[PDB]
Amino acid sequence: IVGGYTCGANTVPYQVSLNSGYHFCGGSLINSQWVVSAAHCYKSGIQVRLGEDNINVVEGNEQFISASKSIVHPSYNSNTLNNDIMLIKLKSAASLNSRVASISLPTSCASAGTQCLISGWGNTKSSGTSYPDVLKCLKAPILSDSSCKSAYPGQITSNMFCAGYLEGGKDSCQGDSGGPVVCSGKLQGIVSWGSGCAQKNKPGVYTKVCNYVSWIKQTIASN
Ligand SMILES: NC(=O)c1cccnc1
Ligand SMILES: [Ca+2]
Repeated sequence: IVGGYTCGANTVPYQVSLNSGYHFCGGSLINSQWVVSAAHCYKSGIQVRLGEDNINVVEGNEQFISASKSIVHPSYNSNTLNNDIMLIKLKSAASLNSRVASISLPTSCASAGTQCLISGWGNTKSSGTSYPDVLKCLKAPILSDSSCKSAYPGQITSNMFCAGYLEGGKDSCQGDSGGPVVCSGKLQGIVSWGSGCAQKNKPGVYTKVCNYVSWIKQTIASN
């Protein structure tokens, strides 16, 4: 996250870190045994880390649980990033409390104008690299589809939305991928892609979660 703020320990209780010996992507806990993240984050051998603030220090509220199954969306296209969403089932159910909690799926799509919270342990610089050890947060509005499409001609599908600032300076970035975009207490987006980070006229692009609720529910019910 570029241009954000330190969230505070366990203030974003649904945020997870995907670990393969190191943090590589974010995710969101949607129930005691399932996590949603971006398909481009797919890897074998994932350990899901819940209850994290500092990812390099054991602070006392962590739960580390191995994934038992990963399901990439059936129509994921790695070249266009269309349908950038995947589900991860945990080997065992997480213990749910004030600091480890699920986030609700939306029943309606959010509108441009709506303010959302984006979070992650990704790069904090637009030029150069600095990875934080503690969770960073950013409040950003959903942008109109027209401004989104104008910023990225020929690249925005019906399964994506833009959020952020056209002036720049504030955005998600590498390492935040797979993480949550939460608006009005619902999961509306997944950190997906963006041309550099926090660049003028190049806002972040997020997977539209409201288009996938039926898929998510059906998949969970049978796996
Ligand atoms: N610019 C961005 O928001 C972004 C997000 C994820 C990966 N790369 C860039
Ligand atoms: Ca920790």
